[PDB]
Amino acid sequence: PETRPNHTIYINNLNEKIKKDELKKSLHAIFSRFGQILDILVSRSLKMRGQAFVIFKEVSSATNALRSMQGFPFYDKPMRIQYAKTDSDIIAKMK
RNA sequence: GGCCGGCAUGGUCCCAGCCUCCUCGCUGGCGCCGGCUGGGCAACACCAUUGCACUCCGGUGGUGAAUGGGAC
Ligand SMILES: [Mg+2]
Repeated sequence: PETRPNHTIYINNLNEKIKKDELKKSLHAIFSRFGQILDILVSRSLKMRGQAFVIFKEVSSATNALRSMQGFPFYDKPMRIQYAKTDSDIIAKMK
């Protein structure tokens, strides 16, 4: 069962060999155009490696971002995107 | 990274080179053999991982390393 639209896009199948700092930057480099970005969260832990949460300020941005970049080659691997299953705290602390 | 034993080995500097998970270099180290033992995944490598978070957090490996020339 797919997910409902969200301010945060969840991406996976990301090249795990990239360090956290560089990955956040490289990601912001290709997604900042779809709209303001509140934050990007990356973890290289066993459970969270290869994944990232790009938190957009406006749902439309995430939505665009989702349709446009789906499957985009990044660090030699086809990005896989979805909407986050739930709101990120940064969002809750507001709407 | 640290430690011990055995054997071998004239000396002190100089230049160049090379070595390394553990005070990366010129007031580290760069004969041979055997064994004892600590830290840490930070980097690098390999294994495993396709994983939905907002709590930092998988594992194993490396020193089982590296030479020549010159001056007294
Ligand atoms: Mg690791």
